[PDB]
Amino acid sequence: TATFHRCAKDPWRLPGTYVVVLKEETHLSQSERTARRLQAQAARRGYLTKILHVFHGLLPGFLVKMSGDLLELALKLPHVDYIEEDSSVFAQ
Amino acid sequence: SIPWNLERITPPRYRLVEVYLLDTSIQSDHREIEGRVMVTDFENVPEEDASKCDSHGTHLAGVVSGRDAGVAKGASMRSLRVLNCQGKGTVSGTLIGLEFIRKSQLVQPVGPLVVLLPLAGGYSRVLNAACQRLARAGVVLVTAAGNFRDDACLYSPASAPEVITVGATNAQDQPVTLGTLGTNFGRCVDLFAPGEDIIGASSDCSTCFVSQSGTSQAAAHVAGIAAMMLSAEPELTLAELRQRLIHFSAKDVINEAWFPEDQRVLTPNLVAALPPSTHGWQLFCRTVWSAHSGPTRMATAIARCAPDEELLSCSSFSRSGKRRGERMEAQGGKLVCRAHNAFGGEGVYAIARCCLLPANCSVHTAPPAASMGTRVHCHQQGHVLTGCSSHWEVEDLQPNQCVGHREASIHASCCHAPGLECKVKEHGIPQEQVTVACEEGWTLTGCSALPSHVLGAYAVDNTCVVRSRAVTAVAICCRSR
Ligand SMILES: COc1cc2c(cc1Oc1ccc(C(=O)O)c(F)c1)[C@@](C)(CC(=O)Nc1nccs1)NCC2
Repeated sequence: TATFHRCAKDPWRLPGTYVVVLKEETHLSQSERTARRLQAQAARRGYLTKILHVFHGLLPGFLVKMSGDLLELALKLPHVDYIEEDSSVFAQ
Repeated sequence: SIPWNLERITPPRYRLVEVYLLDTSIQSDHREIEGRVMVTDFENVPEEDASKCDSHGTHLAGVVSGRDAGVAKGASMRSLRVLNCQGKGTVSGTLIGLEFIRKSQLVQPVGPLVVLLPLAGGYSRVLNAACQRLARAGVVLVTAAGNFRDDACLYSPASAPEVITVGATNAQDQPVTLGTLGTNFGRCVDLFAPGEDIIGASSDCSTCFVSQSGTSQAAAHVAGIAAMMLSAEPELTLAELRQRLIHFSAKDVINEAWFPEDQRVLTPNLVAALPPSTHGWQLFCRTVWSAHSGPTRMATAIARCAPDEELLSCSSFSRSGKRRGERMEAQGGKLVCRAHNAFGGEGVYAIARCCLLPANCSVHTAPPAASMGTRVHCHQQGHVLTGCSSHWEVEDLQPNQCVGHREASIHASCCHAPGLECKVKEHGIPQEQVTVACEEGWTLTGCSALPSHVLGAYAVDNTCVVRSRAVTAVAICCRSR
């Protein structure tokens, strides 16, 4: 049921960095456990990952620096609502 | 002596809020803003590939609150850096910035908050969801429509339904267009505001000034207006503030020849202005357009009103005229406006009239009937008819009463509003466009065509527009007693 999204404007995409968005009522403790579970599952497959930030206050989830190869795995993690590849914003 | 843009937002009769800015670094010592801007210097910027670095943010803090060239002179501001020296940021950095604002509020609650987001990226599900969460928490978000001469619905945060999205106009009330760049437009734009040749604080020196252009400058004018409207009336919900910004704007001053043909009608022809006074009850309505249904032979379009607004009418439109009308239907204890496409496509729009009516409304429906056509009425005493809708299944063809074609279902929006007086104004001519307008002081609640082939109908401010390939435009006009 979890889906993946990337920016439609190809030069603005930032592959390698993803915002993992969890289901509405996910507690911060669960977001941290899901980020650690991703890191351990990735390590067992030979992938290095970096949890840059854990979100709470607006939306539950986290920001992860990792190879896109791990996306099918990350989409299977518990509480995952969707995953978005990072993208650029500009002064207007 | 007065910058043109400050005169432009001054209305024809005239006499506690914090503004958060998510932009580049700023020159907090500038005389325009010194002592009134708190630099949090929360930093989340991508690597670059000081007067140049702080140019954008310093000019915008000046547009909002500058002592001499600001909209809301002396307003308190807080700035967060999310854009690098070249004005580039990330969606993730923007999310962290928005989250930091929410955390700051939880730790030290203050009064109403206006968040100015003078930036844009491509449509982002996560950035729009974060704007939604922050608005649901009670914060007002004002965003730049974008400078890409494109539909603002394709950019974020511009496309987030819960924000106020602002387009840019010049001294001639024309959309700003500078080369390959120019203001964004479309149904996701709430209104326009001065966005060309805007004088403001220059970070080159503490007393220096520079003229800049963009939807960022346009959005800073609306953030300044919103901060002042919220200071005078701090209980305003977001829906009440958006309705007031629309109501107090200069109407039909933008030449829409500049926009692509299909975008002209969808784009609000509004230039922001301050209200004539700081502060009985009046009827506020606005038009909400859905996204296009698609090409599908069975395609439908859905238009809904923002939280704490009432849907008073529903119309539909198709450039080809190949449609099966529309219907008002209850969903999650709220009325929605659903429009149906027909065989030959290419799709349709559902157009709702969304009003502030704190009154009990309902839908009265009659299925197809008979030479007398299909009819339904608000039978109950003290009830006002606010809108008529009609839909048909078949591929091809009195006061408080709606009339439809014999092969079509008819829907009536019926409201128990004792403080409201309503009249139905009709205008029929034997023509590609027929219009009928409510008189001054009256608010258009409903717009429809009398049941030869019409493309559709839509309300433009307080004018009902009926487009055809006689033909009668029918307007329902209401006012507070
Ligand atoms: C993606 O669509 C839109 C983006 C923006 C805007 C309007 C949009 O149109 C919509 C939005 C939502 C629905 C729905 O069904 O919930 C709908 F039918 C139409 C406005 C003009 C603000 C506004 O009106 N927001 C609303 N919220 C609720 C109703 S209107 N500026 C910001 C971006």
